[PDB]
Amino acid sequence: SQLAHNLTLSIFDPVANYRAARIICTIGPSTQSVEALKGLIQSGMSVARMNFSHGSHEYHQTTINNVRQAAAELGVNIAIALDTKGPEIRTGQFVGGDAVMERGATCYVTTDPAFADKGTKDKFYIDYQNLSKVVRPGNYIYIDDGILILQVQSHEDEQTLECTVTNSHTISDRRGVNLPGCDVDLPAVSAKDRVDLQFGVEQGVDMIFASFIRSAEQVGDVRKALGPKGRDIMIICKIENHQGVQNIDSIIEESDGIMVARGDLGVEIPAEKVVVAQKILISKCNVAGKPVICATQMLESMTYNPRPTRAEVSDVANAVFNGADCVMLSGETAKGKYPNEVVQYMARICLEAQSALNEYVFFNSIKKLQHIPMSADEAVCSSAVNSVYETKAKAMVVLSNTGRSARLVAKYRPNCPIVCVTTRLQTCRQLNITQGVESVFFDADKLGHDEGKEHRVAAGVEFAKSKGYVQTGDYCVVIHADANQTRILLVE
Amino acid sequence: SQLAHNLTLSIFDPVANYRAARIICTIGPSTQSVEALKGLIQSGMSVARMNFSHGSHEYHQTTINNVRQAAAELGVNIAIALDTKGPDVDLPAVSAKDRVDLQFGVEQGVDMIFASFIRSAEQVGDVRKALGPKGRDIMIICKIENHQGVQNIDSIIEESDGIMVARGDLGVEIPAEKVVVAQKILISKCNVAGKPVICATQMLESMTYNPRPTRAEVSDVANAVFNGADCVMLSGETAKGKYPNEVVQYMARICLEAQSALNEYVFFNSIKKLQHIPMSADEAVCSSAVNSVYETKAKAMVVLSNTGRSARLVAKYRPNCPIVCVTTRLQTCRQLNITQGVESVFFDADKLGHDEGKEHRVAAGVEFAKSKGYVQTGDYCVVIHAANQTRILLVE
Amino acid sequence: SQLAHNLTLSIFDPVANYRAARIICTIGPSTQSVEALKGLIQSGMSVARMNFSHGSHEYHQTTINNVRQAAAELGVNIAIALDTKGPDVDLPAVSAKDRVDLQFGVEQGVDMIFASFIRSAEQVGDVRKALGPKGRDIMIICKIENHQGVQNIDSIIEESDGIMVARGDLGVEIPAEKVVVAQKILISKCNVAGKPVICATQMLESMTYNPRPTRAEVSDVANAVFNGADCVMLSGETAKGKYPNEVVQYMARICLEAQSALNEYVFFNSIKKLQHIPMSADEAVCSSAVNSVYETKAKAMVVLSNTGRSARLVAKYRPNCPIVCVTTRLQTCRQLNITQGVESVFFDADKLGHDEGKEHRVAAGVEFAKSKGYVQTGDYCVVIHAANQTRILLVE
Amino acid sequence: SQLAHNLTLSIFDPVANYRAARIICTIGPSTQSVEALKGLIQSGMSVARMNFSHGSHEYHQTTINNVRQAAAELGVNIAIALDTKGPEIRTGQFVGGDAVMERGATCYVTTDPAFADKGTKDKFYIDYQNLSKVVRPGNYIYIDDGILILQVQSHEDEQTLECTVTNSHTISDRRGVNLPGCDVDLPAVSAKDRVDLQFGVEQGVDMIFASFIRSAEQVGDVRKALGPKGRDIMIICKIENHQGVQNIDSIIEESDGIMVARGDLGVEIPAEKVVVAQKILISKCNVAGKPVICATQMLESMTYNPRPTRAEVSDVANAVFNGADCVMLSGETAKGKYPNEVVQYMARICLEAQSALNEYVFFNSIKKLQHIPMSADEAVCSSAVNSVYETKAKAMVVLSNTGRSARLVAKYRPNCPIVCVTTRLQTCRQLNITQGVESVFFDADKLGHDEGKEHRVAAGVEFAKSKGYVQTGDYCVVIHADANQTRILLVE
Ligand SMILES: O=S(=O)(O)c1ccc2sc(S(=O)(=O)O)nc2c1
Ligand SMILES: O=S(=O)(O)c1ccc2sc(S(=O)(=O)O)nc2c1
Ligand SMILES: O=S(=O)(O)c1ccc2sc(S(=O)(=O)O)nc2c1
Ligand SMILES: O=S(=O)(O)c1ccc2sc(S(=O)(=O)O)nc2c1
Repeated sequence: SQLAHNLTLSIFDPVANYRAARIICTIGPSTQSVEALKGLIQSGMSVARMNFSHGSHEYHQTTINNVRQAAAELGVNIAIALDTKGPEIRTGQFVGGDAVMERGATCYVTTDPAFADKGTKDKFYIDYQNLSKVVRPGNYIYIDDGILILQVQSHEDEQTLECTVTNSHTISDRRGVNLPGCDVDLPAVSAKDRVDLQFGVEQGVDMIFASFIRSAEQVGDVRKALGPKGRDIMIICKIENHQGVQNIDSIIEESDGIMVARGDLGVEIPAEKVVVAQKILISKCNVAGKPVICATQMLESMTYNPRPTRAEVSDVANAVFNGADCVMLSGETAKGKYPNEVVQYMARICLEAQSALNEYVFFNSIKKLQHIPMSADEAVCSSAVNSVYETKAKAMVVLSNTGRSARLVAKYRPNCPIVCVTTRLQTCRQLNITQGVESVFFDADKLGHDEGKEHRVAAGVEFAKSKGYVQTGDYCVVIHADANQTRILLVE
Repeated sequence: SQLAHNLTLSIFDPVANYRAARIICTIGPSTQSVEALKGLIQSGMSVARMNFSHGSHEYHQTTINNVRQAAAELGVNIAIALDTKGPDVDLPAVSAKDRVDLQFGVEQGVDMIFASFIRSAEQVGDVRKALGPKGRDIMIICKIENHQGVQNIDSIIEESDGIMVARGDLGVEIPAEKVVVAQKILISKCNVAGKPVICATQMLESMTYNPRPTRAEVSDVANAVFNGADCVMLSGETAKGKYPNEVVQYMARICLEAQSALNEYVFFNSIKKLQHIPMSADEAVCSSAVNSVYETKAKAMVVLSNTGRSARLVAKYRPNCPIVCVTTRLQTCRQLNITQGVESVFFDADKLGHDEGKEHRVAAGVEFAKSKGYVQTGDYCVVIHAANQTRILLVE
Repeated sequence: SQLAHNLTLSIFDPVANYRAARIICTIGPSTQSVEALKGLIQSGMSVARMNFSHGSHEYHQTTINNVRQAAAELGVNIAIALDTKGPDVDLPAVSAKDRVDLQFGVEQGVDMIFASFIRSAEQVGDVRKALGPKGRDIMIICKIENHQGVQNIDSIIEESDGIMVARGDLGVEIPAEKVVVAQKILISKCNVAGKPVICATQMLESMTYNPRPTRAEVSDVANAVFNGADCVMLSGETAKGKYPNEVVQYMARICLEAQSALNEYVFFNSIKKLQHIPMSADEAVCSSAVNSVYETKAKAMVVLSNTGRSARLVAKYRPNCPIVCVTTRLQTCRQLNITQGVESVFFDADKLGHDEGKEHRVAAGVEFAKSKGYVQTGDYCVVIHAANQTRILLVE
Repeated sequence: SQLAHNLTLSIFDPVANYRAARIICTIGPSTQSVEALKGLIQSGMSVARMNFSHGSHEYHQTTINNVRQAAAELGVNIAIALDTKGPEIRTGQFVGGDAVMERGATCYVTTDPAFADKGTKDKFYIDYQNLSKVVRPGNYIYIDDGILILQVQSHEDEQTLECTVTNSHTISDRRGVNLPGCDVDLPAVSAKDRVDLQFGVEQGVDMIFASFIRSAEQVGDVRKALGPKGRDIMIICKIENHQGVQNIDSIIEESDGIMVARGDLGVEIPAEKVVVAQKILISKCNVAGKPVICATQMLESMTYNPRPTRAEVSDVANAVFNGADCVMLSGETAKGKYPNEVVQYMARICLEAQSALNEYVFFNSIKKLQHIPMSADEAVCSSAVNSVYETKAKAMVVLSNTGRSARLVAKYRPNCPIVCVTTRLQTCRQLNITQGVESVFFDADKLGHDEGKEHRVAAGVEFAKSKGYVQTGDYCVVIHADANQTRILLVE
């Protein structure tokens, strides 16, 4: 029945008047100014990502301020995301900053700290103390973004591995390393992260994009690192290796969402398996009711070219068809030449794919997996979305203080916009990673506690009127969950 | 339910024992020799494509002869296809050259035509006319290259034997994001019609001069398989490329991986829900034959087909096991190379009798499945001769 | 799936905590006194029927007064119904006597009419005319007694407030086996329309003079409930019978037993599959409210209804729990007595305020369900005011 | 969707050209002559039941001969059923053949054999040795078809029960007794049965209607009593009490079919519960794929009246709607006044109900309960019937030597006739209790072993042509199961 829906499509018919997918932009040189962040919002940015791989706290403080000021000038709410550096496995130094590794040659990798600066083509340092304890003969070591492949022959001692060089490649100082068939037990957060996170709390960030997540226990470590004052910040887990993939179920349970880092996974896993891994992860998140980001290598060529390749375009479309809440831009907005154009084009592709997407298959698929008896909240939200399909309603209004019920509704995928009416600002921002949802702040301090709920509902319906989703005569499905309620409202 | 099926998947499991999707390679400078063609076959080529936009009849004649030699030396059957040069505007359907070329194809005994620039339904009748009565058995696959082909897709499919989505050609007028969507449309319309569809141009292009393709190119091929394409096509990658064998082998690997992830039952069920009641007998037999694969968890189907018709009918319903087609016409073997999920076995009547009680043909099919590791003793296997007959056989 | 539900049944299990089907008793010589009527109520009577084929307006006036006294003394609400004497032929719809009688019914404030011998749709408008503007709120239940009523059933249902299958009358022209089948038809058409239907005549007749009925009579009543009848009717058994209380009590026992065997979900689902998309809001709210009973296994519904309309709308979808209707009009309580699966609670506005925030009404409904043992702490309960609203309430 | 099907019905439209339900007639005084058995066949008798409660072997030998000669004269095949007497609990004798039991009075029932002839209102004999060991205080004893109810107060000794008489009723010599809340452990077959069965084998009867079945173990006892030469005779279990009902699952597994004896069950169980018990038993049999007979009190009033009551008519119709393969006539044909008329009317009622019956609900319901993976045979038969619905075929041809695959097909309930083509005569008779199936004998001895199957198929299709179910152009679904096969045949 996606198939059936395909039969009735016409590419000349008008696209939807709404875009369900959300866009995350990485901020850097090309876009850190208030006037550029402004052009980014208008192009369709909902989330601003700061990459703490680079920059000092000083640089990001500017991004924060520039974001908060861009948003407030445009009257909108924009999420601020902190993407951590995370633990790294790297080489040490080489004599003459360099070491020409030739295919067939033998070399020795050592965890012996003495060799940190005096590396040679023959014996050099890798900074991960457990290397020997975790690698075994036959396994591979990737150095320099997977380019250099060394095969492990044996242990020279308990600190040194004898390796065959399997392919020629020159490598220089401090290259990154990957262990494709190895369970890496680095801690969850690096000493730096712990400081960067602490900073994030202090500065009131919305979500952590947590690097190199490999197990559920590690999500706890990240949480415990955000400490007692960080309990409302969302942890979005970056899945970057086989471990993340193997442990996905338990990781999804503990976390608040998922980022599929295709490029990182790609270093260690064949591209065609990463495609499939994207499918699995997006679908698990859809079923769990948690946002999922499709990240890296999205419209990469458009970092320096005016238009992207055909294949990059289908890549973006097919992330939407897979079920991504979000698509992310990295270099294309951090240091690209067409930062507005890329966001605009991404929005257009998403919008096109959404018009081809049969949402009803999602609703069905997710509803079919519910255990009977359902809990009240699951029942109210799914029947609310069912009511949309059955009455052809044209908007939904969701009253939610923490975003929870808005995410519960969005999970069921109605074929019309969801308007969340909330009394928390951080909620309006945090929902920026949830597909199909738009927020409205309701100031309970100034406008009253609305214990009746009539004002928030009215605020909801008016919001949907200005945007032109509903007009007089259309239907609109209202929901307050947690005590609960549902109404099918005729619009006046 | 593709969604539910995704939930159960592991990328660390072993891949399926067979690849369903089919690879078409354009022949050229890199690949015209008997040996290079042998490499192509072993790498995963099912169909040799001659681009008649280049080279003389002598060049192409050489392609045909070498393909035949390479295949016969390897003991397989390879399809040969003629891709015509061709002409909101309307020029004639076939050009004068096209008409000359098509006649040549018939004399040489090509298996199918890739008709360029098809824009409407009578244009197919023209290609059919130009092939004359001696080319009546030759498949016509229509290349959809502009908005008119898209607009008139329904009637074009009705008349043709299949479709090719030419993404690159379509992309000149139509924005890229819309080609993606048109790809979905055309593939699904063809799946429903039960006719082969080829996803073509811009497949793994960077691999024409690079040893490995881009990640985006990889998902393109996989998503073509997920869309429902029977076939994926290589152009420059094999004709003038530097890595012809590597590109084919990779395309095969991508397809096998995608297929492990693909839920065939979603296809079966979606296509079944569309059948009008009452069904005709051929339709009912084939759908319910595939239905029986699912209900009994049969590990292979065996289809007796002379013209390949009932083979394509079974394949349309997308069983989750290999389909072995047993046939008396070597042309059917070649032609079934554009139909996903099917492998052919030639039964030589002139050398083994007419077998009008079907026992021997059936036995050759089951033996083939046994030899390919699809079924062993105690597995079920669904046999269909469509006059028609289903049989659920316990394999001994 | 009634089939699958049958598989899981045990006749040795305890019966359901409530009876859904409703019992109508004809009043007469055996049962006209205040005490006898009290016996009838306690035995299971929901609706007193006056046969206006017999007795004067004085006789019937006595029925009305005694019924009112008996009910008020017991603290329940009993519906009063006027069954008119009435006229391939066509006489007029109402006779002169009928017209006089109907006017009398309005003055007295009867709850519903049982219109004899209805043969077509305008004939209903006539009954409606004869009731005048002061009887606009009175339900008209059409008695289908011959082939014309059967033939014109669709349009008759459209205009009426409900139907009565008069098996005995129908049986004079139509062979018995066909009446059985016509019973199925009429009941199902009414279930779909969402209007009450009464199965009447020849119910437990041998029990007019025998202390127990025949086994066949017993399955007749049970199969009426299985067909989907809202109501079952006693005629001579209670009017002139020897065992009026025993017959009612037995009818109740048969109904309770049948209902334990009945799968309500088959009804819900069958009726749902028939709704045209898009549904209007009232329809969608009620179907999905019942849907929520099933999905959450709620143990009771609470419906706020002033005219009983949304109560009959919910009841149409056949939840598998009791429906408690809270209402400001005592007439609604009486009228809902011909609707299966519903029990009413009177909310007196003049004594408790308009409760336009609905809290107090809802609370009286839940308290009623608590008191009847339907829900306890931790059970779910589905509340609906249809402007409209569903709520899934956790009972404290 | 029976509901939906009801919406489209018109009682004036023509009834089906075929009757799926089968009719069992008890033979006695009114119908034992060859010319009466002939009028019974023409009225619609498929099965002739002999009630070994009455008559000597001599009387039944006549019924047998008269049946076999009636059938052979009409060219048809008719089943011969032996209904056993079974174990009985009875009283002994009373002084003056009588004892006036008055309500409130006390009495003593004893298993003491000495009291066999000298029973009084005060103390009398009941012939079931285990009575005391199985009854306990509070339980009831029914004497004389449930009319007299005695309540058990206590044990006078280990052989004698003290009883309150709960209602007045005079009782005479040798009245039957029932123990409504007691697990009666009488053996499966009485000494007489053992002789009657032995006779049945010898005389080649088709099916045993086995009385008072209470457990699966007892079906084994009946089987073992039919001995080695009786292995192809069908055992149809009569369910007559709470035990039969409680043990139904295991009883159905061991037996070849079920008779719902409503009157017998009625002695001990309230009528409204018997209605429901009928529902359960018919449905279990439908799912098991085994014939079920609806028996007793069917058209009883028509034993002496020309026409039956309305309620008896709906009783018969609703047995068809419940899913009965068969409806049975007892006294109405054994000793009634209108033996032809009753059979004719029964046939008419069945035919009417069948036209109202949506068979597709049955097919669906039964198919939905199949375990996946199915076994080949289950798959072939269900898909064959599915093919009927999908192609609107108008007959089925089933090649079956033992009837097994014909019963497997019939279980799935196609909406068209099933023609079984068989090489066994006992098979043609034994299928007389299976709804929707007609048989044809194929003489493999004389016409050849047809290992191709083309002749039997041809015999099938021609049989369906003469009956007018199929004409040139219609579809017909053919099946050989056990190796197997299915064909959708276009009729020439
Ligand atoms: O100034 S730099 O060019 O060093 C620079 C600074 C910040 C970022 S963030 C990213 S990302 O796209 O990889 O996330 N790239 C860069 C590059
Ligand atoms: O001899 S050439 O190198 O000119 C040559 C010959 C044949 C073909 S076919 C294709 S295509 O499939 O990529 O369009 N390109 C070429 C190039
Ligand atoms: O006083 S009488 O005994 O004549 C008498 C009075 C009223 C009624 S109502 C019915 S009926 O419901 O059975 O048709 N029978 C009678 C009989
Ligand atoms: O000659 S008798 O009237 O004694 C007589 C003989 C045989 C049978 S068989 C039945 S049955 O209908 O109960 O099965 N009743 C009778 C009655």
